[PDB]
Amino acid sequence: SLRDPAGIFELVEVVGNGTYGQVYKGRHVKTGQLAAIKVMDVTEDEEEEIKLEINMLKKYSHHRNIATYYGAFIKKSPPGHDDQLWLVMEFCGAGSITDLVKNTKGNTLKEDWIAYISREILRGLAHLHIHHVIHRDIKGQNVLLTENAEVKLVDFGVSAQLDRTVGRRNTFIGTPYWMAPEVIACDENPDATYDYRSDLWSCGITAIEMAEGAPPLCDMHPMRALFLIPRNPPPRLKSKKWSKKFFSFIEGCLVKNYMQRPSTEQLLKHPFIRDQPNERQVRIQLKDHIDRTRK
Amino acid sequence: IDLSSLRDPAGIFELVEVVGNGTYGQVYKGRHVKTGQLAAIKVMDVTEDEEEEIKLEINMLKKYSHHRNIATYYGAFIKKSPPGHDDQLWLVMEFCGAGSITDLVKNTKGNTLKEDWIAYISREILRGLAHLHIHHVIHRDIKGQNVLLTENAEVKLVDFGVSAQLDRTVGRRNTFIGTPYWMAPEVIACDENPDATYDYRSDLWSCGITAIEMAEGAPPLCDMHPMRALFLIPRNPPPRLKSKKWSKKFFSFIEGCLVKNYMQRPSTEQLLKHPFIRDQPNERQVRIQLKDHIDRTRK
Ligand SMILES: Nc1ncnc2c1ncn2[C@@H]1O[C@H](COP(=O)(O)OP(=O)(O)NP(=O)(O)O)[C@@H](O)[C@H]1O
Ligand SMILES: [Mg+2]
Ligand SMILES: [Mg+2]
Ligand SMILES: [Mg+2]
Repeated sequence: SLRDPAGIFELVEVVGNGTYGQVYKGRHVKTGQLAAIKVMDVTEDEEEEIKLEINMLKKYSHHRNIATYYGAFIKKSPPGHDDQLWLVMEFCGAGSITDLVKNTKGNTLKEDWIAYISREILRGLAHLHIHHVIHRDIKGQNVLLTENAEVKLVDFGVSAQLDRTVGRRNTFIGTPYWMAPEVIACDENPDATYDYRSDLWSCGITAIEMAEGAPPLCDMHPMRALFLIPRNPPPRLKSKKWSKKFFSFIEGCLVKNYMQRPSTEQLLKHPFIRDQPNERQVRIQLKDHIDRTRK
Repeated sequence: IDLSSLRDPAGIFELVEVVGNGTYGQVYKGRHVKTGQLAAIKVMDVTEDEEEEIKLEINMLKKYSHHRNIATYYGAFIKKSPPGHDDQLWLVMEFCGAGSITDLVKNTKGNTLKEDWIAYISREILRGLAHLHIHHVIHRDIKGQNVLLTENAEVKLVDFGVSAQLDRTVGRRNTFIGTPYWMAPEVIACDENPDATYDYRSDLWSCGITAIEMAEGAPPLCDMHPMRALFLIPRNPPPRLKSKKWSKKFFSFIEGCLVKNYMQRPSTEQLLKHPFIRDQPNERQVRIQLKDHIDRTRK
């Protein structure tokens, strides 16, 4: 009951990849409206799981800080080949905040840009949490901007639920640098699970990434980072130039033990997030920066 | 064919069509302009600054010759994009058109291969690994997906430059942890393994997980979230086949590859003398059955 995308959506060009498959800029054939399309090989036995995932993705993406999910499709392939799942969502033209910080001189964003982006993240997270959804994959590549300097979350955890063989697309662990300590199983933490507060740790790491251009432990092998995170104290900003408010917000996101980590609503009331005077001009500064870099 | 340089591929190799998706960039069918020889090309975006790193890694490349069980690695190229724009790294490798062992087992009834097929494929894997190992090179990614077939039923290891592991380090891929299922305990850092060592015997563990994958169509723990499996691999005892139909030789072989402590794991040569691998009476028939199966599949 998932259809071929032919005549409905079509691929335009790659915008990025990693993990598994790639993401294209895509187009709704009949209106010319853009979309992002995630394309990845799947077996036909995955189909039942996909319909559950897409259903969840659509239901929870109707908030201004989440990229809205449009639909999923399966482009059947000739005998022998695997069919391609196409996952179709809102196109975010300005790209990821990881890209942003990369294309910015100094690999560092102004403090008030960081406060604005982090609030937008928290609001998106707030929406998901109240609906009992853990994002579980927060990081710079999963935070996107529109042409109009709007901020949107993408790729919140759906699945795995189904007591099935996990499909290839879900068998890859991914970059670990944004993962909370409690999420990484060890002797004392054998069943290590997500908690909504797991996303808040990730938002703190994303904030450091905006400040320094890379997450903590970036000079280490990913596997070794996996080992260190549950053992290390909370990461810290390296420069002292930042405001007392910024330091305190980082401290809040990065509370080692998640039991005393603040909730999403609490961080939204944190002075660094809550009190933002130059908002309007931030937007404009962001808007203008985006244009400069496209060109 | 040059394995120490890094030229633009213009007028040398050209892309003709996307053939599939490897780890993690796209794999094209390509041909060498001047000979018309087919090749698989793995393509990856890289930043200007990554290109100095790439140079260092090419210097670290170890040299080894062709071998009938290794898809030949032809070398690397950087295709330049206009300034500002990210370039592409091209990794060129011998083309094999008959799919992977994973394709092979997934396209059977019951997702399972005959024991004499597994013995045959496993030996070919081990032979390729011996050649690598004797030249001081670790493959690092032994698994069904990375074991390919030709139209002639030749078994060959994927080699997009295993000495340098470029297809796993460039364009941020170095930040990824991939799939854990075929990993040896020693590559997984855990409370008892602060620094995850890769050893040549790591491949032998993975060859053992691959024989299980041939026998059951999937690696152990395939039902777990990869994070949960990552934790379990260093802690569980050696995995084993589910069914009991299998011969004692086959059970013994799996046991031989899957020693938890790599220091106590056999070497490639030792494992090539395992009776499961060493004694293959129906060898020629097997290769026939294989050649045939391949053909009917193209049809
Ligand atoms: N809706 C979108 N609009 C514009 N760009 C996008 C969109 N979704 C993803 N991208 C970009 O495409 C590139 C590939 O993203 P993706 O395949 O999701 O990998 P990832 O985010 O780095 N890891 P993961 O989400 O855990 O699989 C990233 O740079 C994304 O920011
Ligand atoms: Mg939305
Ligand atoms: Mg993304
Ligand atoms: Mg993503």
